[PDB]
Amino acid sequence: ETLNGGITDMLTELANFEKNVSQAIHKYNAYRKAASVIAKYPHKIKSGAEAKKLPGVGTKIAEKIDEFLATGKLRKLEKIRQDDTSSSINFLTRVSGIGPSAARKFVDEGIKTLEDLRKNEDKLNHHQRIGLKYFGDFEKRIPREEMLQMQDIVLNEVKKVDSEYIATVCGSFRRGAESSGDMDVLLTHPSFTSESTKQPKLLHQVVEQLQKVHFITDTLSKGETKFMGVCQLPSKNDEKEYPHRRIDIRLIPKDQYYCGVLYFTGSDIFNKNMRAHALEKGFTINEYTIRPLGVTGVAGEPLPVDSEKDIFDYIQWKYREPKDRSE
DNA sequence: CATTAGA
DNA sequence: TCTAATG
Ligand code: NA
Ligand code: NA
Repeated sequence: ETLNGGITDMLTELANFEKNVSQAIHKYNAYRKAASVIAKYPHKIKSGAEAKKLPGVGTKIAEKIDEFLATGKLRKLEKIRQDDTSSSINFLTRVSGIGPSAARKFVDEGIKTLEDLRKNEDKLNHHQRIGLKYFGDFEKRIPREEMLQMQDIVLNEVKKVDSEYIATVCGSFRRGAESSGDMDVLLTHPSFTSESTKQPKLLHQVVEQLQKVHFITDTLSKGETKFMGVCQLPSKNDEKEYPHRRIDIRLIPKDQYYCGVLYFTGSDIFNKNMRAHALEKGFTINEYTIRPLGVTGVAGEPLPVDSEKDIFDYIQWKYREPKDRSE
C-alpha cells in the first residue's frame, strides 16, 4: 500500500503503456499481475532478485525493479513520458468515444490535437462528435448540489409519464459523495421483469420525456434497455448556464432492481466485502440476484427481493445506510 | 461483462 | 459479423 508503492506505480505505468500506445496485450497483462503480486508482498522489495522470487516476476520486470531501485527513475519510463506520439494517444483517448484503437488511428493520420480533431470533425462519429463537443464539461466534476437538482427533475418526469416507475440514482451520489462524475439512473417497472418479454417503450417513454422538457440534449446511445446521453440544468435567469453532463438511464426487470441497485451503489469494496460474506452465510450475490449455495460445490435458485433490506436479512447483516456503504 | 454503433 | 467503446 506504500512500502511497495513506486514499484507498483511504475509497473502500472509500464502496463498502461503497452496496452495503449502499443498493442502488447500480453506485456501489458504481464506488468499487471506483477504489479499486483508485488503489491501484496509484505516487505520492502530490496532488489529485483528478491522481487523475482515472485510469481509473474520475471527476468524482464526484475531488471526493471533494480533500475528503479538503484536510480530514482527508469529510462523506458522517461523516454515514453517524453514521446510525443505516445503522449498523443494518451490525450486523444480523453475524448469520449475515443479509445486506443482510434487513438492510434488518428495519430497515424496526424490528428494529434484538440484542434486537429476539430478540423476533421468529419473523421469522427456522432459519439466522438459529441465527446469533442463537450470536452471541457465532460471532464468537469458534478457538485452534489447539482446532483440534487438533476435528481429532482428526473424523478419528476419519471413520475409524470407513469406513476408506476421506480428510479434510483445510484453511484457515489447515492453514497453521500460531495461530487460525482456523471449521473447514474437505474430504472424499473413492475410491468417488466425477468420473463415478461420487454417493453422497450418503457425505456423510450422517459427518454422522450426528459427530452421534451430539455433535460436531455443529446444521444450518445439509445438501446432498448440502456440509454446513454448528455444533459443540462436549465440555465437560470441568465449570466450562468450549466455545463453539459453525461447521463445514463437503464431499464431493469422489477424482479432484479435491489441487487442491481445495491450493487451499482457500491462502493467497490463494500460490495466485494458484502459479497464475500454472503459466501459464508451460504449465498451468492451478483449484479442481478442472490442465490443459496448448495454444498455439491455450487447451487442456484434466486431468492426473492423487494428491498435492499431483503438482501441484508438474507445474509443476516446489519442494514447499512448507503451513506456508510463506503467499505 | 454486457450493451450499442458501425461498417 | 466482428470490433470497438462505455460502464
Ligand atoms: Na518467479
Ligand atoms: Na476516451
